[PDB]
Amino acid sequence: TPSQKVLARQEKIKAVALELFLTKGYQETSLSDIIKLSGGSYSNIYDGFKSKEGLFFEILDDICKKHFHLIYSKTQEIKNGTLKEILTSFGLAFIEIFNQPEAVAFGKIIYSQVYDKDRHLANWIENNQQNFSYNILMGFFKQQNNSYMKKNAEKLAVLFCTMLKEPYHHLNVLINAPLKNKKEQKEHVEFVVNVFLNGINS
Amino acid sequence: TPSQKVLARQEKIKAVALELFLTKGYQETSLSDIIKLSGGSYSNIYDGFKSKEGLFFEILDDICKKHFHLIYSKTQEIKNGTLKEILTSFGLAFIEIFNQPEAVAFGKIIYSQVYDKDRHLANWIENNQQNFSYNILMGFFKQQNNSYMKKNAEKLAVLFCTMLKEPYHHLNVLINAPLKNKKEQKEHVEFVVNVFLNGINS
Ligand SMILES: C[C@H](CCC(=O)O)[C@H]1CC[C@H]2[C@@H]3[C@H](O)C[C@@H]4C[C@H](O)CC[C@]4(C)[C@H]3C[C@H](O)[C@]12C
Ligand SMILES: C[C@H](CCC(=O)O)[C@H]1CC[C@H]2[C@@H]3[C@H](O)C[C@@H]4C[C@H](O)CC[C@]4(C)[C@H]3C[C@H](O)[C@]12C
Repeated sequence: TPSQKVLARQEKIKAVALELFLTKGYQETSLSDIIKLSGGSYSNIYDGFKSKEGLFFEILDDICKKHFHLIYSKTQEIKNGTLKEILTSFGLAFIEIFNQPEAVAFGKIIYSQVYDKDRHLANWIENNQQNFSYNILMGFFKQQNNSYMKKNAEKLAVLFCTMLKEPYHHLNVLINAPLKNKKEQKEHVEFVVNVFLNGINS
Repeated sequence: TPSQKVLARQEKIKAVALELFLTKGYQETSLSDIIKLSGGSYSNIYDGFKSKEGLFFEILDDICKKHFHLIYSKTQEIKNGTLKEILTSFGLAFIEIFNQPEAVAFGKIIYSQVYDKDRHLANWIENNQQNFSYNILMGFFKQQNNSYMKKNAEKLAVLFCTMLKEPYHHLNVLINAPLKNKKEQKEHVEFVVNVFLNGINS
């Protein structure tokens, strides 16, 4: 199929882009470095492949989509779970994701685009909020026969993942603070789930 | 006093550095631009004034020190306050600080040093943790005759300020998400203090 070939060729470009980004550095790599190694899989690529920034955000699209589905499964294997249970399930899969070197490496790239006058980053975030994993958490909140949990469901989902994630990711990205190993992950999820569900008065 | 003159001259350098950073841009400004406008208040300045990065972190030192004392006062004007009260007091002063354009502007500068091979940023954080406002919160936690609150006091202080601050500051800095006005600040502090003290089961 010609369409399979198109998608194969795009996959080649992105893989090249990522190899460069990881190897040469995002800042050091230009679009032309990418085109040169893409060879004859890149003539002109019209499907948003018009820049280094766009290639990066194409790659980020994929990664976001896979994190989402991985985290969905973890929660899906829940049998009438308590709120505690599904929060803990989600917590563990979410926190594990942000404790891979991958997440910090992409983190650095994003932080470095703080002064980019192009704002591909703003467009990317604006244009795929639906693809973010907090939406999974939002969905359960609404299914709680609790009026506080349903009216605030988005805000609660964001709160919880923030408690799990920060300021650690931030410090990982900015100064290369060490990642959490698995024990520490579990520890922090339990710590956070308790406060979130129960408050510190207890 | 010769010592007063020294400190005056340093204050001139930093003010010049900041004016440049704000006006020309941190990335566009070099040390020599700073020295040129510093004129005869900068011959050679030996007290860590050896680079653009160091000047920035000198300025950040001051700002951090003032945020700390402002937030201390707010909590100091508390008469045997409940945990709710002093958390709310602290919340309001902390959240207000991060909703000034200043905080976002400095935020951007820091994010842009993500690839700096010099790591002045890591040294700065490592070398003045004591000066961070979360220490104020840590202090009250230990004065609670609660064993959970004292053993975890640092972790709880960091948690709370994180709930107040993120992911908003992050989005302010990365994509220029709008700041919170005062109503929204108060709203968010109350929202957060409730969950923190009481959990979502209620
Ligand atoms: C997964 C992805 C990039 C890969 C990573 O660095 O690991 C991260 C980086 C920046 C993140 C976004 C923002 O920086 C932070 C926001 C936090 C809230 O949970 C909403 C999602 C939120 C809008 C994030 C969604 C997503 O997880 C992002 C896009
Ligand atoms: C106030 C100061 C810079 C000014 C700002 O951008 O407004 C901010 C920027 C980065 C912040 C630091 C980190 O990025 C985040 C950390 C969060 C925890 O509360 C510990 C303090 C913590 C280590 C922060 C302390 C402080 O408030 C910093 C240094």
